[PDB]
Amino acid sequence: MACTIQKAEALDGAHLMQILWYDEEESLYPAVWLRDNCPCSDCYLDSAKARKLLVEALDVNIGIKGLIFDRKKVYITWPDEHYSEFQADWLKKRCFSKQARAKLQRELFFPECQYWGSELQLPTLDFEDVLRYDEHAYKWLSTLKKVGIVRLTGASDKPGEVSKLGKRMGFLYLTFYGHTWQVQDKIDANNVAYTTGKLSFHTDYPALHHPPGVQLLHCIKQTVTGGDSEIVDGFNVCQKLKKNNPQAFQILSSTFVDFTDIGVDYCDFSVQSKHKIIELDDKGQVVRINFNNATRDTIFDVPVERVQPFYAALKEFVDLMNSKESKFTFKMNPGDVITFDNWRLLHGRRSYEAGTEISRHLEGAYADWDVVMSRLRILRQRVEN
Amino acid sequence: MACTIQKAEALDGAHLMQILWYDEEESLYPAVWLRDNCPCSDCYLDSAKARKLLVEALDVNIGIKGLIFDRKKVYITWPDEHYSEFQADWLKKRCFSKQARAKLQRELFFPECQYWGSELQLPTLDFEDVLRYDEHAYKWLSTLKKVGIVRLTGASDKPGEVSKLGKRMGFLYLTFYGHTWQVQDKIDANNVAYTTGKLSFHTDYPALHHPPGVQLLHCIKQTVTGGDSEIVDGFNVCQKLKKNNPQAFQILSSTFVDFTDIGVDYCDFSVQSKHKIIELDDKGQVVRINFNNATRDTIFDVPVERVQPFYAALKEFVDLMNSKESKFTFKMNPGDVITFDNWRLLHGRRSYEAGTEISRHLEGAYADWDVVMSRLRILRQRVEN
Ligand SMILES: CN(CCC(=O)O)[N+](C)(C)C
Ligand SMILES: CN(CCC(=O)O)[N+](C)(C)C
Ligand SMILES: O=C(O)CNC(=O)C(=O)O
Ligand SMILES: O=C(O)CNC(=O)C(=O)O
Ligand SMILES: NCCCCCCN
Ligand SMILES: NCCCCCCN
Ligand SMILES: [Zn+2]
Ligand SMILES: [Zn+2]
Ligand SMILES: [Zn+2]
Ligand SMILES: [Zn+2]
Repeated sequence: MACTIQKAEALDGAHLMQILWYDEEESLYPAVWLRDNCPCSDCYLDSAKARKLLVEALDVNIGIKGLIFDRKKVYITWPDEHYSEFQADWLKKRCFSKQARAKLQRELFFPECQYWGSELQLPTLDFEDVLRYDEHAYKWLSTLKKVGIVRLTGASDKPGEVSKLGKRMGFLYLTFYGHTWQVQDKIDANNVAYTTGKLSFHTDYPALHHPPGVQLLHCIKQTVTGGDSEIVDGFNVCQKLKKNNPQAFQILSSTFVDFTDIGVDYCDFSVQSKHKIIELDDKGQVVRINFNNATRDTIFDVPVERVQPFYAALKEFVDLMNSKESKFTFKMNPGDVITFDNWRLLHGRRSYEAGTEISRHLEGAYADWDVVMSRLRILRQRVEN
Repeated sequence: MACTIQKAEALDGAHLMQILWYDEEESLYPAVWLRDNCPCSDCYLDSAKARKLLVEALDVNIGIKGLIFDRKKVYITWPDEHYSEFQADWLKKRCFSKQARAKLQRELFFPECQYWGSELQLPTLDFEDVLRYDEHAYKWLSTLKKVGIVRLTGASDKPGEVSKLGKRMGFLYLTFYGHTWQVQDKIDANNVAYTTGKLSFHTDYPALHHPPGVQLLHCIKQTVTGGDSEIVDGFNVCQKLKKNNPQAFQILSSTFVDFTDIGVDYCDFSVQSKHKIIELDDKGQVVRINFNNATRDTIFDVPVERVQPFYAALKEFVDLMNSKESKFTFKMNPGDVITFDNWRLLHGRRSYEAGTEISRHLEGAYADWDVVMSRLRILRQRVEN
């Protein structure tokens, strides 16, 4: 009854097609949108699933010249004698009602998040299962998206595991630190990450205008002298900050902060960016947190009077991150991999002791969220079919 | 006189340091910013050029406890007995006056653009010179940034040339179409690019939330039956659109359009994005154009009443691109490479004739603007020194 056509007709100077479905619901489709989306082989390249029709070919004032229908299809003639057929279910799916558009957006983008604090139960899967089974890899990425982190257990204690995950997704995101990189204490460290020092809460690579969406971190070797991990849900923290300190929230979401990274690794580099620490979409929703205190530049491009208040805002934000209600602490063991949303979570590390041998070794890599969502969409189709 | 200190003192409850320079100009530096940016080995990791100091260590209400100076340095004691030294020239550079901040921003980001229409003189350099000489590679990237395109002549007529350029920059941007990709007519084409059809003006890869910043395109083989290239300066076009049709400008800069790409190439993929076609920064300046008509989805997530007006806006925008005043047409020959800003220009191709042999073959690749600007900054330092 819902995807079956009871009536189709041209309305409103023939600029609109209305469909009455057999459940009695009605849908409206602009004539211009129908012509733009003709699936015939002139207008649409089936092998690419792409529009061939040019904007230049489109009469924005077009109306339907003729229409007939049956229960599964509408058949339209256009004023220039072009002919189009549309399938009922295709049409139903692309209905312009708020409810139908939102439903489809949820299927495309998996928007649901579960916010968390110190009460987090760390979602956990087996590494080899994830590589072997689509049901597991599907659980992995959907949970990555929804919760922001998934731990995988049972990997080897050897380099190369994050690469296997990268291929399972599709491919890893290359940066100046390499395809993969080794988190360990290094002489003449080009990055505070490559020391035994404490890392306070940060996101990786705000020095790039497009920071890595997803981070993978694999414990090869762990130390007993420190080195615990800490995470916090940045979206949860920002919500608490907006409520507790609207003014600190307004400063962090409007102030451009300069980030910098100069050195040599995969390549020689001199990198500069500007970001709002709390990044809002056009509807005011937090979509990304951009913050590493190590790489925040000495250069600070704001008027002198805005400086101290910026710092006071940042301090509030960091205190919230550090609160016992927000943060979750755990310690990785050899064979553990964490995969997390590097746009939403902040992460850190406790200091540990330097020594003559390497007491501690992680391998990390990055992936792009579009690459991950692509794999998530394909996996879902496979597991539901 | 300008970088030499005549007087330094603590003011405003010691929350501010003022410097009188020997030219009689004055600079103010917040106490919090000075402490945050202490260069001592406790606070700052010289090998990484990164801040070690945590936000948690910073008293946002700090004032200077004591200060002395000489002509090249200030020496500060803090209330908790921490001690800092700052160099005059370091301080002068990071002055918070609007003029000093803007000057430094120009050095970091190379913001200048030369807008153009059909009168464009296509900037042109030799390929091997660019690979061999920093003076040339510097001219290449600075002109790429400023004008939005540079043509390189004298490459081979063989695959692998865009890779050489990728390494000269640093590295290429991997996508689902590969590290490099071959633009030629293909059976079961996964993309309208891989046919003999006309490509109207578009940017590449709006199906990604972070489209490629820079595109490289190398003519291996060219056809006499068509296949001319066309470019347009999208920033120039948007400026003309805002003026001629403010309403069309407002619709294209505020409406989220869905892009899609589903298929198999480097990997299997199902990619989805949303973008405003004319993307504005927070000050209302156009920073990116996101538009490929082939990959614009059938799904269109707006209320029914906004549909036809969107199409009318888009049509105006495309007509402007196609105007004889805006567009620049040229034809690539074997050995030519074009490198251009894929955020600013739109590009296209005239149709040509199918046949049994391959009459036409380009190799393309992408690079990220941060990778390109990094190389641009390093090159400048080398060529000026
Ligand atoms: C880039 N990075 C994270 C820290 C940073 O943002 O500088 N590595 C761990 C890869 C060094
Ligand atoms: C992705 N691409 C450009 C066209 C597109 O945006 O789909 N290739 C030329 C690489 C096919
Ligand atoms: O060493 C760790 O536990 C975590 N590392 C990082 O967050 C990093 O290298 O940026
Ligand atoms: O074939 C050409 O001349 C230009 N190609 C493209 O713009 C493309 O492949 O997206
Ligand atoms: N079953 C309806 C077929 C209509 C074809 C019309 C061609 N102009
Ligand atoms: N030339 C000035 C040196 C000042 C050192 C002060 C240490 N507290
Ligand atoms: Zn058609
Ligand atoms: Zn990190
Ligand atoms: Zn110090
Ligand atoms: Zn293209």
